[PDB]
Amino acid sequence: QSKIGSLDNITHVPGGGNKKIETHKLTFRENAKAKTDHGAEIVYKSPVVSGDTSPRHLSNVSSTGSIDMVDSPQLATLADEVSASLAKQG
Amino acid sequence: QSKIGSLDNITHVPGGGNKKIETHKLTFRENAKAKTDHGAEIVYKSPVVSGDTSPRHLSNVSSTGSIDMVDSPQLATLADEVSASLAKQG
Amino acid sequence: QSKIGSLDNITHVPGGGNKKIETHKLTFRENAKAKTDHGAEIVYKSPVVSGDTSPRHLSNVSSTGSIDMVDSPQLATLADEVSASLAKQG
Amino acid sequence: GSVQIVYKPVDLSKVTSKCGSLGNIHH
Amino acid sequence: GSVQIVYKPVDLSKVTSKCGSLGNIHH
Amino acid sequence: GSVQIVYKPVDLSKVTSKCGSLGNIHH
Repeated sequence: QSKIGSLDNITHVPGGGNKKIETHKLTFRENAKAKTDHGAEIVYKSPVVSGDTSPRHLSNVSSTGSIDMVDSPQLATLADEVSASLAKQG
Repeated sequence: QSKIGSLDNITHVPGGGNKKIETHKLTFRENAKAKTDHGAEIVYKSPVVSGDTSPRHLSNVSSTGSIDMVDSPQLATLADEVSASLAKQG
Repeated sequence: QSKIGSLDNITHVPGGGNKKIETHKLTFRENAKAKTDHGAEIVYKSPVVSGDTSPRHLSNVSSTGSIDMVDSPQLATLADEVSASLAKQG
Repeated sequence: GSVQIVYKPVDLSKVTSKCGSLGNIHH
Repeated sequence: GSVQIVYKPVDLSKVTSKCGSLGNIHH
Repeated sequence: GSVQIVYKPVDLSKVTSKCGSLGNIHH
């Protein structure tokens, strides 16, 4: 057994004239799992460059008025650029 | 027996004329694991480079008015550039 | 013993004219574990470089008015650049 | 006149052999 | 004449042999 | 008249031989 007579995730507002009354629940079990095993290989963002490269006069901008991140976690495995706002060259 | 007559994540508001009454529950069990085992290999963001590179006059701006992070943790394994706002070159 | 009739995470507001009544629980078990075992290997941000590299006149800027981090811990393993606002080159 | 000789080869040999499950017994 | 020789070979051998599970018994 | 020789080879050999589980018995 696990849960019986339980009160788990509730808003109860018998009153009047209230505003923005809120209740949040998030559960994360076993997310963002990598398993690489026996004789496997992962090759990630590691190119082989023998050619010559001349990137010039590049401009990159990320701008925002505001970022609100409410109850929004970031879980990352073998990832890189996990974000709310991104501006990217190459 | 995990829970029984139990009251967990609850707002109760019989009062009146109130504002911004909030209740939050986050649980994080075993997230963002990386297991690597036996003969396995991960090669990550490590190029082999033999050609010449000549990046010039590159400009990169990340800007904001504000960042409000609430109830939003960051959990990262073999990750790299995990963020709210991001600007990236090369 | 641990729980029967338990009360875990609650706002009770029977009074009137209140504002900003808040209640938070975050819990974190066994997150961001990395395990490397037997004959395995991880190569991470450690390139092999024999080309010539001549970066010139590079500008990088990270700017904000304010950063609020409430109930937002950072849990990093074999990560690197975990942050709120991020400007990166190379 | 001018002479420039660039010699920069790359060689990336990998061998990964008996990393499986071999001859193991279960009961 | 004027001379430059630039000699920078790169060689990245790896060998991994019996790094698995071999002949183990479970009972 | 000028001569420049720049000799910078790179060798990164690795060998890993018996780092698995071998010949163990569980009872």
